Amino acid sequence: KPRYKDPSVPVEERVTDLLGRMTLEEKMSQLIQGDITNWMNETTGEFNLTGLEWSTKMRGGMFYVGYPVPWDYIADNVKKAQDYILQNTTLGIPAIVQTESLHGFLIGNATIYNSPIGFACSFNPELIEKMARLIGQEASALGVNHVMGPVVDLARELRFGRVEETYGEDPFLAGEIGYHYTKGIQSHNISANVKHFVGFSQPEQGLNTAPVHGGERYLRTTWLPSFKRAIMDAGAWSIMSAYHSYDGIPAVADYHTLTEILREEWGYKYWVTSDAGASDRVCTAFKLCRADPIDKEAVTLAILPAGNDVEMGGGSYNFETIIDLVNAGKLDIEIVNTAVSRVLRAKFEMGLFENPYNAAPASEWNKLIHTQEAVDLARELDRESIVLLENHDNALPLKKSGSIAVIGPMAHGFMNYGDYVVYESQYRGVTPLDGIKAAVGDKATINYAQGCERWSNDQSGFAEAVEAAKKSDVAVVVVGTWSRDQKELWAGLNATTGEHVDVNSLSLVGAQAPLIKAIIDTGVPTVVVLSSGKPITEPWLSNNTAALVQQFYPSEQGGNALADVLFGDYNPSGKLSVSFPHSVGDLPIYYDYLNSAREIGDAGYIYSNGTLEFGHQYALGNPKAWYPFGYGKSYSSFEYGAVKLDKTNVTEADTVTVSVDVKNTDATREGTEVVQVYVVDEVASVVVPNRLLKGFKKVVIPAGQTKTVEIPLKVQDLGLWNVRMKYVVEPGAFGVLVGSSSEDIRGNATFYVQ
Amino acid sequence: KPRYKDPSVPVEERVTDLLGRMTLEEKMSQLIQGDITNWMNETTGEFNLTGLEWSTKMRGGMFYVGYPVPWDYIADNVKKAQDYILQNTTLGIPAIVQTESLHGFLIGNATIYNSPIGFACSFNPELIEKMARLIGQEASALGVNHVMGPVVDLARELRFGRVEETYGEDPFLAGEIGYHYTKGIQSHNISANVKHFVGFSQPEQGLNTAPVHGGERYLRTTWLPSFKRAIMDAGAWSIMSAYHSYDGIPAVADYHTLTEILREEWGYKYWVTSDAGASDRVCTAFKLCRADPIDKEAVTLAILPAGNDVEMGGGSYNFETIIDLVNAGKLDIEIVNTAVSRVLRAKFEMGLFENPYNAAPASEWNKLIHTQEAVDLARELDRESIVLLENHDNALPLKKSGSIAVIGPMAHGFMNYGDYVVYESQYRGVTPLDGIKAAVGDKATINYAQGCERWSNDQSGFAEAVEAAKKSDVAVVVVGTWSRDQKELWAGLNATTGEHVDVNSLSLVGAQAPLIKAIIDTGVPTVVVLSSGKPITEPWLSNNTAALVQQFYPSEQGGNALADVLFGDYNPSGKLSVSFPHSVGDLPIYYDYLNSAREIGDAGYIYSNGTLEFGHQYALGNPKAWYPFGYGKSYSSFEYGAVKLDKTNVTEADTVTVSVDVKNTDATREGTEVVQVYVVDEVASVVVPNRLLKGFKKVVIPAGQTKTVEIPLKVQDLGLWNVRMKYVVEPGAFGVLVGSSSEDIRGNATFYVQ
Ligand SMILES: *[C@@H]1O[C@H](CO)[C@@H](O[C@@H]2O[C@H](CO)[C@@H](O)[C@H](O)[C@H]2NC(C)=O)[C@H](O)[C@H]1NC(C)=O
Ligand SMILES: *[C@@H]1O[C@H](CO)[C@@H](O[C@@H]2O[C@H](CO)[C@@H](O)[C@H](O)[C@H]2NC(C)=O)[C@H](O)[C@H]1NC(C)=O
Ligand SMILES: *[C@@H]1O[C@H](CO)[C@@H](O[C@@H]2O[C@H](CO)[C@@H](O)[C@H](O)[C@H]2NC(C)=O)[C@H](O)[C@H]1NC(C)=O
Ligand SMILES: *[C@@H]1O[C@H](CO)[C@@H](O[C@@H]2O[C@H](CO)[C@@H](O)[C@H](O)[C@H]2NC(C)=O)[C@H](O)[C@H]1NC(C)=O
Ligand SMILES: *[C@@H]1O[C@H](CO)[C@@H](O[C@@H]2O[C@H](CO)[C@@H](O)[C@H](O)[C@H]2NC(C)=O)[C@H](O)[C@H]1NC(C)=O
Ligand SMILES: *[C@@H]1O[C@H](CO)[C@@H](O[C@@H]2O[C@H](CO)[C@@H](O)[C@H](O)[C@H]2NC(C)=O)[C@H](O)[C@H]1NC(C)=O
Ligand SMILES: *[C@@H]1O[C@H](CO)[C@@H](O[C@@H]2O[C@H](CO)[C@@H](O)[C@H](O)[C@H]2NC(C)=O)[C@H](O)[C@H]1NC(C)=O
Ligand SMILES: *[C@@H]1O[C@H](CO)[C@@H](O)[C@H](O)[C@H]1NC(C)=O
Ligand SMILES: *[C@@H]1O[C@H](CO)[C@@H](O)[C@H](O)[C@H]1NC(C)=O
Ligand SMILES: *[C@@H]1O[C@H](CO)[C@@H](O)[C@H](O)[C@H]1NC(C)=O
Ligand SMILES: *[C@@H]1O[C@H](CO)[C@@H](O)[C@H](O)[C@H]1NC(C)=O
Ligand SMILES: *[C@@H]1O[C@H](CO)[C@@H](O)[C@H](O)[C@H]1NC(C)=O
Ligand SMILES: *[C@@H]1O[C@H](CO)[C@@H](O)[C@H](O)[C@H]1NC(C)=O
Ligand SMILES: *[C@@H]1O[C@H](CO)[C@@H](O)[C@H](O)[C@H]1NC(C)=O
Ligand SMILES: *[C@@H]1O[C@H](CO)[C@@H](O)[C@H](O)[C@H]1NC(C)=O
Ligand SMILES: *[C@@H]1O[C@H](CO)[C@@H](O)[C@H](O)[C@H]1NC(C)=O
Ligand SMILES: *[C@@H]1O[C@H](CO)[C@@H](O)[C@H](O)[C@H]1NC(C)=O
Ligand SMILES: [Ca+2]
Ligand SMILES: [Ca+2]
Repeated sequence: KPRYKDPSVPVEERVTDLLGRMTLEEKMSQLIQGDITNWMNETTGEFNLTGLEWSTKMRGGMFYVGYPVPWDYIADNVKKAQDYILQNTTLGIPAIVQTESLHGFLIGNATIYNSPIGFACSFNPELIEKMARLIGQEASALGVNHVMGPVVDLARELRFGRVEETYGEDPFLAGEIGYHYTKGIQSHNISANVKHFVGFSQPEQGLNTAPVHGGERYLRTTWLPSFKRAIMDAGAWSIMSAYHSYDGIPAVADYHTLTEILREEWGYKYWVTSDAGASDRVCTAFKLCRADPIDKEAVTLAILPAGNDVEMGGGSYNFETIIDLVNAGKLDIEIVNTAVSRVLRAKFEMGLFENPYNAAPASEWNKLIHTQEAVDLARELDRESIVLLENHDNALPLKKSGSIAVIGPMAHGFMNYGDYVVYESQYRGVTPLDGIKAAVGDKATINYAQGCERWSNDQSGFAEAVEAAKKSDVAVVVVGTWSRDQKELWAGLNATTGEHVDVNSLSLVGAQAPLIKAIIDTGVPTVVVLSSGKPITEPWLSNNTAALVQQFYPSEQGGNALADVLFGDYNPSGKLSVSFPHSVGDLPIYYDYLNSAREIGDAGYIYSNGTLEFGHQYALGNPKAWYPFGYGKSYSSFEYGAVKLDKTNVTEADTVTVSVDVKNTDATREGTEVVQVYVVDEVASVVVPNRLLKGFKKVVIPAGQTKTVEIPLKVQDLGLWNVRMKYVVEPGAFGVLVGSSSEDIRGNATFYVQ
Repeated sequence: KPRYKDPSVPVEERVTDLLGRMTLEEKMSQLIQGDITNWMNETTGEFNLTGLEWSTKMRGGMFYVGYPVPWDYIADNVKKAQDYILQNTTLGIPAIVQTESLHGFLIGNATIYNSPIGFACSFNPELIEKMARLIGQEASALGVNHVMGPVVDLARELRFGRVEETYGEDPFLAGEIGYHYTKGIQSHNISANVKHFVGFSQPEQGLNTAPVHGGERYLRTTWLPSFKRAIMDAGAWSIMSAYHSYDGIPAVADYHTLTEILREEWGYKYWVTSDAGASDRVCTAFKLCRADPIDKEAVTLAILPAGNDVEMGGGSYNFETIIDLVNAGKLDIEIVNTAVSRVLRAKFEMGLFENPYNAAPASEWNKLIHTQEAVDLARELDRESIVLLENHDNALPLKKSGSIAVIGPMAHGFMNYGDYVVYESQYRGVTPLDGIKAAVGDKATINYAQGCERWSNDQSGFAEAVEAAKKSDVAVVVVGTWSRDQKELWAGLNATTGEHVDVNSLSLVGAQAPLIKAIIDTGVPTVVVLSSGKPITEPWLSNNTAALVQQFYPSEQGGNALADVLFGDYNPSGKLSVSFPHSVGDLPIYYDYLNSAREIGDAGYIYSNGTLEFGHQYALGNPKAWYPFGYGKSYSSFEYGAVKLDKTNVTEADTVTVSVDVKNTDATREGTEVVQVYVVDEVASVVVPNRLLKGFKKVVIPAGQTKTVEIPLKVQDLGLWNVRMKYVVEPGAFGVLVGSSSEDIRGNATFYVQ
């Protein structure tokens, strides 16, 4: 009766006991990711015994299952791998079973949620938790016990294709969503995988995997907080390191971050895996070792002792040299023992040794995956993420009567899903046209015209769209950006966002802007919906359209969510998770810019009639955000009262509770406001962010009513990184700005730390 | 008689002896910059004795004289101030007398050289050293003994207004020019002032004075080298600190850079001044102290102990609190003593105590300022700076016969000088039209038409320009960017470059691009001259025009220099000091990007007929340079032979001499080539720049001849900053790429450090 098999033994002793029975071959197997296609034929589902035997022995710790195959292919072949481990190895160390979950379990016919950049606009972490719980239920049904999220990278470089996968530009909002997502996932004993550690998403020129310029203060002030929350407070069982270098140290091989910060400072107890092919990049991209033939020893010696425990597939499996390095005396066995211990500790705490089998039987999968509860939530979370940017003269909400033109490439014909969806997803779900026709039924005439193809400058379709508008009371035009599913993205089909699709312009592509102009020029009131994965730069829309709506990449319920807002069944409540610049020329545009940035001189202007008004910052443009972080309108108006703090003279150990009464001055409808609290460290020892979101509350306010909003500020969380790179909450004044966006401040107060 | 007065006493002993005789008031006075307008009325020249007494007592160490006044106002009032020091103070500590010299002594009717971004394209540091010697002659004539250059900031942020004041994007080229400029100046016992220390010219969003994101590795690898050469090798007697923060530490208050690096590592022996109002910024922009009323103590305590010795004017003279701080026990007298000592030591080394008077008599100024030698050099250096970008079917050089159209806002009507020119400069000098007319005399008909105004979208002028082209055999169109003199710049007149004039676009402004198209459509062969202070993004010009010429902001001889190239009296020899992007959306674009950057996937393309071809990096654009660093054509072709190294197995103490024979295959013309040597550290312990200019040689090769070019590489200069932030030349292979640009490599070799 080996002690490691006994659940009454403390976890640390179970780890010790198991580790001391393991051969070096078995230890290495734990640290190298396998793949379900080592024993499962992706096209036929046929089983290859020899490949399972090899995979288990050589890369047996964990394996990837993110293939677009039938449900039973995943479940039956995961089962065979777990049964093989249990019945046909000495030690029976259960496998971690890994797929993607970003905005839904990555398998066909599972529930697709709106993209992360969008659900961040909900400012509704509780609802995002509920999502993560239902995602874990779907994944769990087929035998998955690990998912490759959350992404707690920040949208700080708008040209980068993966903006959509983030929770926005702000550390606090991302950290809070990260925490909730992780909690909802791990509530099922499914491992989260907090990614991409660390400082990944500000690549040079916006290019996928390109290196990042920045210093240690920026890393600790802005990049690291969102990881800290998911890791330290939500107890994430795994982390993925990143593809980039940060001031010239590769993320995958950074001892300072992966060991000194992650373990010595934060006490992280579990494992870090590389990204996919990230280990080879040490030689191939970064040129820190010989690329041909690849110096597998050198790669291993760079990343494993740095604290990157596990090598992901997609590369050359450089970690197969661990045995040789140990025999040569070049790698201390204790480094291997620490990495293995981290993996085993996660497996014990996940419960895998007591319950290695996750999956439900085939007869139950339809009762666990794509449930009405999941579909309903997708629509709820989607509708709560929609951001009203403009609404002139009560154009919205639309009346469910008369005639309505529905125009534009994104209105119909394909679902405008973000990246990290499975092949052929785009052929199912609710389009804006579907949604709008469902909401009006027989009460309004709908006149649909495609208008243009998103990927073409061709204006053949304009006449039909102009005609549709001209015979309608109002026009809805749906344009934006597009991405691709996991097959089409990597086959090279055209895209304007997604992993490895980066842009040098944020303006509407192809004929989409000219299509809007042709409709507006009919004089019919035109509502423009932006359907997209990042900011779009078209400032002329704000005041030349009747209304302007942002729906970041939808859920499978997107068109219903959208029509719920358009016709006013739901009073829009989204706030921007990411700042909108006037031009790609104006980047970066994050709201949390250090003092001395952004607001410097006078802006120039180009008028549409040709007149140039010359300024300084810039000569002929404006570095101020077109729309700021936290911006979002309502059909209802909100009047804030005086801001109150419960305590004014405080200590670094205190909590200051911010209070404010918010009145819904609309007498006819309920409205939801997101009250946002920004902290300003007024006078600091080093230069700090001008203002930082440090709390918020989304509240539903009945018509004509006043609601008391209370938001706590833990003083310990408002510090900075001083000249000695120590975290301190320096004595002195802290401003508290309370408002409806990062710019729209409605009241303020000041407290003093002593 | 006191030891400090005796030239035979060692300098450190002279400093000790003098410092020991100074009151704390006299010490304070050395560390605070005065201003000649404290005793000279700017408009009348009247002397104010009271104001000289006060300036001398309170801010008497050094004073500024950069006012647009007659020569005798400067000379007579400088004399008054030096005479007052000598005869009417106890100690007779001569004043340092400061002005600007960026591309010419900053006084009316002195020689104006081309702007620095242009003269860097000459790759001729010896000629630039000649320029700095003549500049010092001109300055010295009026009693100036300190000039506020060189700028050794790098043009790494192309939106930033002061790109034109830099020597380009490359550390090595900027370092070499900085060295030579410093040496030229100080050959006259005139102090250089190396600026802006350090990391200033990559401001966030390209906005003037905005903070800079970067780590210490980037700072040491890229930003600091150019400072090192001027300071440590050329012996610069003064430094100016910068306006920015770097990873959140203000440059003005950074102990690590100003003291640890500059003194403890580099052994710098002299003084550092703040920039203008840069002291107040500590409270006002950076928010590190109370702004109102400004906390003068806190400013002083932040910058003086950090190693910023001298407070410049343009602020609140926070240093007047030095005395109170010493009295309160808050500032150690030894800090002040160190700072004063730094100033005195410079003054002793400059020879000021033996020769405090610089100036020549009134009757000689016309023989010392704006001499034929200076005017000729301005034309020679300007012509050597012109970069031929394209030349199809031998459109260039032009014949001095037939008819020639000269078109565009920059062809005539004003001189397109860069910034750091004195009020009303723009009304003197040779315009392109002036130069072209002088060059052809009666041998060709010149058909001039303005075409458009640079600051306007109005196309009224096009028909006249079109007519001018149509009645000519060839058309020359001069467009680009424009700046302003020191008065008009700060009065707010319109500009597209210069200090506090930043841009969010690099496309030709106003009617300029459409002007070009209108002329081209004429079918007359069209040569475009870009007349500008930074890259312009118009890729369509390369193959839609007959030829394409870059003249960065001209000298007062610009039009002659331009005509010298256009008509082929000079075979153009310039090479780009800064890389040209396709679009402002593609930034940054420096040639020395870290491995893993820039070269990542496939580029898309927008055809002029509207067809879209979608790529990845970027979807619809190209992150590769339109023209790279070091790019420049000639009328002549050059054929490189095999590259040879004199040594292959070397150590860090050795020098490797690169040799290659370059043949001028042109049978009719002499031609000048700039041979460029880029070093590649093949395998490194940390990520490094992909390639780095480490040597070059500009050679004149007679028609048909072959010339041996030898370029030395000191191995000690080819190292990196490792993970412990130590500079190391790591054993292993170094690639040597020899070519006509950073991209056009014609030969290579490898040596091995042991
Ligand atoms: C079943 O699995 C094993 C995987 O081990 C496969 O064996 C490999 O065969 C390929 C090509 O034929 C060789 O490149 C590899 O070296 C082999 N790998 C090993 C470790 O043996 C086998 O081909 C698979 N068979 C089927 C039908 O899929
Ligand atoms: C997840 O894992 C833990 C560890 O297996 C489970 O906790 C055990 O729960 C079992 C119930 O079968 C109990 O008998 C043990 O007392 C618990 N052990 C510990 C350490 O708490 C937990 O139930 C699992 N949770 C879920 C949702 O599956
Ligand atoms: C962008 O991708 C789409 C596919 O989504 C391409 O459209 C297909 O193109 C071929 C014609 O070459 C047709 O046979 C298909 O019927 C088209 N499919 C659809 C859904 O329309 C499109 O051509 C691509 N565009 C560009 C410019 O690359
Ligand atoms: C001559 O010099 C003194 C400068 O010391 C001038 O006096 C100043 O007067 C101004 C305004 O008139 C006051 O604001 C300052 O406080 C004075 N400074 C000091 C310390 O006295 C005097 O105005 C000058 N006279 C001229 C040029 O006419
Ligand atoms: C620059 O200053 C130095 C120091 O004052 C000058 O050198 C001195 O000149 C005298 C004779 O005039 C020599 O006998 C001394 O030995 C020199 N001293 C040193 C330290 O070298 C120098 O000539 C001046 N140079 C110029 C161009 O004016
Ligand atoms: C840009 O600056 C020029 C000056 O260089 C302005 O033109 C001047 O405009 C003033 C004021 O109306 C006139 O009195 C001058 O006669 C103009 N000078 C010239 C050369 O015409 C010009 O209007 C400015 N343009 C803009 C759009 O700001
Ligand atoms: C202008 O035309 C030249 C010649 O066609 C282009 O240079 C070529 O660029 C292609 C890229 O497609 C290279 O693969 C060729 O090897 C180059 N050929 C030569 C002879 O240089 C150039 O790119 C065009 N410039 C622009 C701005 O479009
Ligand atoms: C899967 O099966 C098909 C045919 O049955 C075969 O062509 C394909 O190559 C197989 N792949 C692997 C890796 O076994
Ligand atoms: C999804 O259901 C659709 C129904 O047409 C079907 O084509 C496909 O086989 C299903 N996918 C999975 C993974 O069950
Ligand atoms: C695994 O072990 C069981 C015995 O417990 C055995 O019956 C079965 O044959 C084994 N399977 C394989 C694939 O070796
Ligand atoms: C639209 O108009 C409002 C009201 O005048 C104004 O404040 C806002 O700046 C305008 N937006 C744009 C993008 O010009
Ligand atoms: C164009 O608009 C500007 C902006 O108000 C105005 O001053 C100017 O006079 C207008 N010009 C024309 C040509 O209408
Ligand atoms: C907080 O502190 C100041 C003393 O520094 C005191 O004057 C003030 O009344 C206190 N305010 C509150 C709200 O207790
Ligand atoms: C210079 O003198 C004129 C009188 O000619 C006067 O108007 C002006 O104020 C004076 N400037 C100063 C600084 O005293
Ligand atoms: C420069 O020369 C012109 C004469 O052409 C004169 O107007 C001006 O006053 C002179 N400036 C100086 C500083 O000598
Ligand atoms: C300076 O000292 C000289 C020499 O004694 C004296 O003649 C002169 O009057 C003084 N000048 C001033 C302005 O005080
Ligand atoms: C537009 O130019 C592209 C370049 O190949 C071509 O494929 C397309 O057909 C052109 N359109 C025209 C002239 O049909
Ligand atoms: Ca503070
Ligand atoms: Ca090396």
